[PDB]
Amino acid sequence: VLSEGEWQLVLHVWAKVEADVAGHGQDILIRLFKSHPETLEKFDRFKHLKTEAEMKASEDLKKHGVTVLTALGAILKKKGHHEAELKPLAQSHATKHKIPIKYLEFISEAIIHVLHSRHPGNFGADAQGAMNKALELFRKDIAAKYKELGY
Ligand code: HEM
Ligand SMILES: O=N[O-]
Repeated sequence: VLSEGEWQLVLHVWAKVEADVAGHGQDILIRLFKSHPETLEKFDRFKHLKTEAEMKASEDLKKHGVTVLTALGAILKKKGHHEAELKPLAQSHATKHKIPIKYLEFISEAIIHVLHSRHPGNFGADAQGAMNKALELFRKDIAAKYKELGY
């Protein structure tokens, strides 16, 4: 359970993302794909990308980056009250896209990394704590739906 103060930190951070959703989302997917090349293989849409330059030049990648972070922002603004929003993402991610829960862990780390990179000296220790808690709750709740379905 996040406190109100912790949810406030999470959403104050999320306000930095919203100032440039496509930039953040692109940087996050690129960090994911380069730190963990197995993840790119899950995207028939993107697996033609070989180099970081190609990824950075992909406008379609930026488009999907907006899709992903739009969904995550909406979830975070629910402050844990997110069953409705989370159900379709569990279903698709478990059963269609076949994304292990481990790879949600990897994207969560990529988020933390990108926030530090883009906001040096402006992503507080408190805020890091709180965002970790928020991302852990997302993964916990997704993972319960995966286990339901045998994945
Ligand atoms: C914060 C975590 C994530 C969020 C919020 C998220 C959100 C979304 C959304 C909204 C879509 C489009 C709707 C849908 O198919 O359900 C999508 C598609 C997809 N996601 Fe994710 N995603 C997350 C993490 C991941 C990860 C880690 C991977 C793979 C390593 C993955 C692989 C995909 C794939 C393959 C599609 C289909 C793309 C296409 O062909 O158009 N997602 N995701
Ligand atoms: O992307 N992991 O830092």
